[PDB]
Amino acid sequence: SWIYPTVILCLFGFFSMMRPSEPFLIPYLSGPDKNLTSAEITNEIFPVWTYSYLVLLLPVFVLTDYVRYKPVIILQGISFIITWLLLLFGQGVKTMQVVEFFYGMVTAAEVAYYAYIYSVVSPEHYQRVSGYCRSVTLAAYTAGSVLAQLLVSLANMSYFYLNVISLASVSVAFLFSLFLPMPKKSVFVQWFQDLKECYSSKRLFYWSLWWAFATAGFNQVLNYVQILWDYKAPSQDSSIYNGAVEAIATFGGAVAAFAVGYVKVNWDLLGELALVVFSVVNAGSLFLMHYTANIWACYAGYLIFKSSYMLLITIAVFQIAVNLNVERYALVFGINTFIALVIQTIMTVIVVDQRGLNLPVSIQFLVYGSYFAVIAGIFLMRSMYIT
Ligand SMILES: Cc1cnc(Nc2ccc(OCCN3CCCC3)cc2)nc1Nc1cccc(S(=O)(=O)NC(C)(C)C)c1
Repeated sequence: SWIYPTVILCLFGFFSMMRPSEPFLIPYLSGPDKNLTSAEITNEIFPVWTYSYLVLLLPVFVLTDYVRYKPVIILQGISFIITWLLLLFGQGVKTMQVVEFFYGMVTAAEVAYYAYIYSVVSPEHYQRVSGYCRSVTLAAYTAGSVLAQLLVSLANMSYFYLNVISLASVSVAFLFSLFLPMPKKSVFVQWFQDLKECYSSKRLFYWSLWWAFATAGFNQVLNYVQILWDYKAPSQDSSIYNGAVEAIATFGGAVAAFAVGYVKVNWDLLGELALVVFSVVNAGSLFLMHYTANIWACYAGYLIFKSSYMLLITIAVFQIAVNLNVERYALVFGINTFIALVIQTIMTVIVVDQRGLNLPVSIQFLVYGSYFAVIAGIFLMRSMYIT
């Protein structure tokens, strides 16, 4: 039944995201072992991830369905071993740009990871599995963060051994990906015409329109929420309080994702109302983050925002999967992720890039809340227009 592929994919997505080195990547990179600097990390290393993410998304979303979703998952596994082997034994900027290239491979193939299970189970489970998948990944993340925040503070574990544990985790995920069951088989304008037949599905260009625009703002909030927290209450101890909050904000999101899989609720006839309710919830949380000068209220707002967004994106992925009616599971997921990344890049050029408006983080989250309020009102007025 659905149990075996779902369990194997959940194990892969757990051990491939249970990465203790993620919260402490910068202290690892800028430190006594790697010996990098904050200039070479944010200007010569980090943008390589974005560039590699866009271009590797290009073949990822074109060719994933054709190769039946397993080799890209296996390619993600091999990229995990290469990325962390180079992180473990890499020196100089040149090697870390290769690390960023392979992490772009990993992040692009996450799209294949999310679509493989849809390619392998019956549509009747497409809801349950959906939540489970998202849930375990988020769970993995918080576990990793916890296994970080515990170890470094209760075993004096150097970041080198954190990355060793991370490599051990992602290598076992490679073995789990090796055991994934293989899904069964089945000019330029023609492809586009097929795309025209793929995005014409019922309520799938609408959920796609939410996915393309909402997750761009979500990634912007993810990137700059740490800066907002540092601006709100600049303290030397916040390093142990920021990530932990995210460790309890991702976990809550996991629960929200687990809400989609577990409960049996007809989403087809209620997905629009849930979409508008949780979109205005995201907007209200983001305005709650910006307006209140209290770090605890801001933490609660971030938790609410992350949980509601994770619930909404789980619903979006499930609703796209059921309504797709074509095998191009990763084509829609990949194109949605690529468009979301393009929108996020354009917005980060406009709002925070020094060549644009150069808005500080005080107004950064006001702009993000306004962006999400526009998303909600566009989607809320659509429901009224239909009725
Ligand atoms: C293991 C690893 C390898 N290479 C990188 N390169 C990289 C590091 C930071 C990046 O963010 C872009 C720059 N922004 C960072 C903050 C302000 C600007 C983009 C790419 N990051 C890595 N870790 C990492 C850094 C940020 C987010 C994540 S995540 O997968 O867990 N995604 C989040 C949910 C945390 C947003 C993981």
